[PDB]
Amino acid sequence: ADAPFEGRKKCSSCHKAQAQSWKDTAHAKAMESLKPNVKKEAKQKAKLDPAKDYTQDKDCVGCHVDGFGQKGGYTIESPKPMLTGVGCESCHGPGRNFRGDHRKSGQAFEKSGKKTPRKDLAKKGQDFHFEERCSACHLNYEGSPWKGAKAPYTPFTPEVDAKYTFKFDEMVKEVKAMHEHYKLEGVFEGEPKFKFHDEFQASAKPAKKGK
Ligand code: HEM
Ligand code: HEM
Ligand code: HEM
Ligand code: HEM
Repeated sequence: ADAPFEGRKKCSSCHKAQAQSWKDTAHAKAMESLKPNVKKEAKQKAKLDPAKDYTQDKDCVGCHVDGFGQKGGYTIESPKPMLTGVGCESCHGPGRNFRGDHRKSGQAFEKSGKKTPRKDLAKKGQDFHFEERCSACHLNYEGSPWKGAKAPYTPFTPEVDAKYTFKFDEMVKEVKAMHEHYKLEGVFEGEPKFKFHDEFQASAKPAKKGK
């Protein structure tokens, strides 16, 4: 299922709270890391040039940007800021086809209490899982548990430093890495439902910022 990427604009418009927490995460700042003389000591350890400008290097940008190599995604040729850094769609999926339902359903639910099955969103490409997406970026190195690893490889792996051992079940649970979770009224329900969804929502900060 391949809908085109559009970038963070509308997601952040309707989901300000999340986009507000997100803009502080490392993912949000991903392209910064590629600039010269930035994150120099970690670059040297991975044998990368701390003074080189990697921001247009095709062996790097694919993982610090939204949907590189995909319909509607980031291109080096013509950078689009709404698609730079790993944004909403890098985890939630290209949303050209599913945000449409986020609007309609929101209104249906507000007007008459109606709810929509996640199945419709998953059919239109929304991601409720999200491990394969993270893996393409984090476990793209020979010897990792992810099949289909091919150059360009993630230069930061356990061999460089143990902090880089990626464990989805632990890492999806770090709001400083993903983003803070806020309370849903539950306009969407049912399968495919994320395995930690009820847990995240059980402890979410109260909603805020309109709809
Ligand atoms: C291309 C040669 C390239 C560069 C340059 C680059 C740099 C870079 C930096 C400076 C970091 C931060 C490291 C730190 O410890 O602070 C970083 C982090 C990650 N990268 Fe990267 N990166 C380049 C290329 C790639 C490619 C091709 C991928 C995906 C296959 C990729 C992925 C990642 C991931 C994942 C991280 C996070 C590591 C972690 O904290 O677990 N990078 N990159
Ligand atoms: C981009 C700025 C972005 C938006 C917008 C966004 C929104 C969003 C919402 C509304 C939820 C549900 C409610 C909540 O606050 O928990 C949600 C949930 C998850 N997100 Fe997200 N999200 C954006 C970006 C990202 C990125 C880049 C990642 C991955 C690093 C990510 C991950 C997650 C995860 C995991 C959840 C939980 C899913 C669930 O409980 O069903 N989001 N996001
Ligand atoms: C999928 C839900 C997913 C998870 C989980 C995840 C986690 C994660 C962590 C914990 C970090 C470290 C953050 C920190 O130290 O503060 C991290 C860092 C990067 N990630 Fe990631 N990540 C997930 C998904 C993805 C995807 C799909 C990509 C590639 C488009 C990606 C890339 C990166 C990069 C790059 C970093 C480093 C940021 C920087 O300092 O440059 N992640 N991720
Ligand atoms: C942009 C492509 C975009 C993303 C990404 C996104 C994500 C998202 C998630 C993860 C949820 C939660 C679904 C679940 O319960 O598993 C969610 C929910 C709602 N969204 Fe959204 N959303 C994106 C875009 C938009 C846009 C542009 C709007 C507004 C026109 C919008 C609206 C909503 C509404 C309403 C919900 C339901 C809230 C509730 O409390 O149940 N989204 N979105």
